[PDB]
Amino acid sequence: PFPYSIDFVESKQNEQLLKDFHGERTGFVQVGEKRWFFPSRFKQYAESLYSFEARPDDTWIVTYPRSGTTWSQEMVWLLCNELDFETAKSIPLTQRFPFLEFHLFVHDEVKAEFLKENEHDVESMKFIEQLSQPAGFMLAEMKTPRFIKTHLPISLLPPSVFEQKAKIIYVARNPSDVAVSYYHLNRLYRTQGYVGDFETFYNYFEKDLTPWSPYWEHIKEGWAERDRENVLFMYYEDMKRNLPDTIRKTAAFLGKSFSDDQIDTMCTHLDIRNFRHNKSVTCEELKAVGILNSGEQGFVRNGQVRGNAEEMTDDIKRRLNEWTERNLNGTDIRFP
Ligand SMILES: Nc1ncnc2c1ncn2[C@@H]1O[C@H](COP(=O)(O)O)[C@@H](OP(=O)(O)O)[C@H]1O
Ligand SMILES: COc1cc(C=O)ccc1O
Repeated sequence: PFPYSIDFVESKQNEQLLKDFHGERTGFVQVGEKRWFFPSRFKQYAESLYSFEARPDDTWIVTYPRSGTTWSQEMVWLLCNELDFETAKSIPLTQRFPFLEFHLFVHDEVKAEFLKENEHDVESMKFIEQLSQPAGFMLAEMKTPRFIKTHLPISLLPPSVFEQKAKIIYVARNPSDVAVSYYHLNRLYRTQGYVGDFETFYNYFEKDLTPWSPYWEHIKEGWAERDRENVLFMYYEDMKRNLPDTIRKTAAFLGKSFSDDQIDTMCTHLDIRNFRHNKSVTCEELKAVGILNSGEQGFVRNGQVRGNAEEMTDDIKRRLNEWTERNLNGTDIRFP
């Protein structure tokens, strides 16, 4: 029994959201007291997601979006499969590390547009319909240790995750970097279909009117679990600064041991210079059927901490600073 309320967004704000975000064509929902924001298909799959059966030897990466999930997934997958770079190259990351809730963002009306554009390639159409189905099925079939990506906040996780004491890597990135990256993602992915500019998109981000917001609640619930035996909390920013330390810390958490030389190999493999040319971690399967707008910046983009952003303005930076102070006041959360 899915225990939290699901309410369509107030109708006038829901209308504006439908005008700016063309990947959704029914409406947006807010979930529970915290008003967790999602497209209409959350109402439809809530029960499936909540009752999804975790296993004790699952490895879960939970993050707010564009907080360093893909980087972390590749690191973790290799650490838990004897650094098997060959298999990592030949199986896509989305197959090795399935995205639990991706299917929420594949609307019927929008899937009709993908199918029309691929309507001559039966395999391309079988792939597109599969994107519409919960990953949870293929995952339940698996008889090997599983790797699961989610942006579901702690409080919206399948309860079997903590019940089974499965391992969770929670990664947090700073709001400024997340806002700019998230905007690019919303323009890149036709499943989102965002048309407006960064100023408009930041205003939606600040009002928690983007998928998986409230951002600050997502981070607080993360931080609140970081003392648990089965949780590892890390800042993207520290992971960028000291890879050898990140890899070794992550390996220790998962109960794995590797030589200075294996860590060195992993540093080369996970450097952005090599990673952005890596077949298995760029979304080649998705770009092949036209789900990605090719024009935009790429799912593996820059990977910088507080790097140059043309989109960012003094007025947005000052609001981001204020929004940071109202939310982090009387907590010990500090981005490095
Ligand atoms: N090998 C790597 N090193 C550092 N950052 C990486 C990386 N691969 C991907 N990223 C960055 O992680 C962010 C996306 O995170 P996620 O996987 O959670 O969507 C993007 O941020 P930018 O758009 O700031 O470059 C992306 O470029
Ligand atoms: C491939 O990763 C993602 C895809 C989407 C598409 O709507 C949203 C969030 C993600 O993290």
